[PDB]
Amino acid sequence: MLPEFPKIAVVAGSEAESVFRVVDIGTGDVVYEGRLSDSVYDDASGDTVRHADFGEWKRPGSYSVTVGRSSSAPFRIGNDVYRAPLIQAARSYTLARCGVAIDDPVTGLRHDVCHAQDKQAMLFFEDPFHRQGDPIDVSGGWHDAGDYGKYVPTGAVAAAQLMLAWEMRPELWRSLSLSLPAGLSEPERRAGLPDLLVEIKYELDWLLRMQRPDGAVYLKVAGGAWPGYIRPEEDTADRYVFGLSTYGTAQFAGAAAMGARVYAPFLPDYARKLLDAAIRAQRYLEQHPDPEFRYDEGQNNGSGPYEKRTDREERFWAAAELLRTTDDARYDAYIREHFSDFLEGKTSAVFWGNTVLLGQWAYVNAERADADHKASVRASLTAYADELVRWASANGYRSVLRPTDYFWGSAREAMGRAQALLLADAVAPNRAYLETALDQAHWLFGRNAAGTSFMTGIGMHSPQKPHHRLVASTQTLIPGLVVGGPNAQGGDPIMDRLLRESDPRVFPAKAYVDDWEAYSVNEPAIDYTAPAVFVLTRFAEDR
Ligand SMILES: [Zn+2]
Repeated sequence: MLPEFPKIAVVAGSEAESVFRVVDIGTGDVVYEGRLSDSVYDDASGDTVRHADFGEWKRPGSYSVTVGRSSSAPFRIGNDVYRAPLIQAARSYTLARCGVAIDDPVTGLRHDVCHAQDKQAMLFFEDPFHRQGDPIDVSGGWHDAGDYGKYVPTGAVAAAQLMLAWEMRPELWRSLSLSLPAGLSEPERRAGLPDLLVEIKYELDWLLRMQRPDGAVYLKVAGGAWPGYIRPEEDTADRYVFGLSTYGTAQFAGAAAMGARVYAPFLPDYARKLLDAAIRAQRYLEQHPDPEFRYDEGQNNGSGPYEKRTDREERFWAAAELLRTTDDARYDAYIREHFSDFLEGKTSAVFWGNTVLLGQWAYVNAERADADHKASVRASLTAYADELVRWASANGYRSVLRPTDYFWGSAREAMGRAQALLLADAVAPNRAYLETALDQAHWLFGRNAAGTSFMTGIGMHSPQKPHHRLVASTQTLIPGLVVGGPNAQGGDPIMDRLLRESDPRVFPAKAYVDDWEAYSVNEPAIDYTAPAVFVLTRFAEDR
């Protein structure tokens, strides 16, 4: 943890104790003694929780908290503590690349070129531009999660979140090396593009390939069956382009419009290419105002559904990001005509099924947005942030999750909520927003009822058997990956059995197991890691 921020140790049990000691491990000296807070029952975990507050101790070092007979694992106080996990999480995207060979000396991850057949992936249906079965080059991009499919909604939202991390602290990222393996992104590296932007461009390049001539965007690339726990270069079965959706077309437009702004200082032609693509997508959407989600039978036989049959929050993001990037006030008129509700409220954490906050963030940073409506959107952000602070401040684990929030992707949700707190802090600075955001990083790294980090490679306990075909087939730790997190609703055979057989029933915050097949809680995905990168950006030391 950081010298200038709050410092609590959360203790489950230990009801009979009254005091704690913070001990410097190098000297054995007690640097701080205090009284424990009162024990309070935590609904989501079933734990009775108290905490040791030593925030006023600011000296860097390695320490342990003693309570009664027990002493915590060593932990650090230091300004530099979040730089390493930020770097690991960001470079994990490089290690997820598809269509290239990877030989990474940092982790030892090695694989041959994978999914070369994506250069001729077959369209699963007939459309005005391709006969069914016709090949399209949709190579490149990132493998989505523990599988090797590539999906526009999560690709666009993850890329956007990473670009917002760039925009939060460009000077941090200009001097941050991701130790890109040999052979990767050679033209971009020769041009001196910052490593984070090199990596994001690999995904944007792929997203561009998913757009068809009329501006609409296909849904995903995958096979007709799920591969086993095999290296990606062994997944030789035919690959297809599946689906067509307006919500994904709009997310593509948002990501491309954001990329146009982000890349313009570096690559004027590429930035223009992104902006023109974003506008073709927006024009498709304006001419096709009703939502579409195409479903052909079999398209989910080897890949996830990522189904949304409405699209308002994503159309709003597309228009608002275009407003921000282009300064064309016609987008403000369009937004005020169709999306006035999102200018007055409805803030919610970013995820692939709801990008309202990406749109609100774009709007409040748009020079040509109406000033009174920008004020309204700032108030929507602060109302949501204030709610998160209220929840976390009264929660024994300082968590922004409620008992009913332990659904698939809860760890993403915790970090998406932290992201929202940081965006609120940007428009209306408030130390409570910063501190509560940082509390979700403490939670993510293991200060939680499950007793484990949900980011690989970090924490006394962390996921060692993530549902991840590359990790499993190569037996190589890839640090920095965020797994779904505790999920009391089930969805895989391991969790389904645990939840149905347990008596007493499992408490939602503990509905997690570290097993290869527990994909409803233990699978990492690009859109889980992305908000973690964003949040850690704020707290990482520059140099
Ligand atoms: Zn691949």
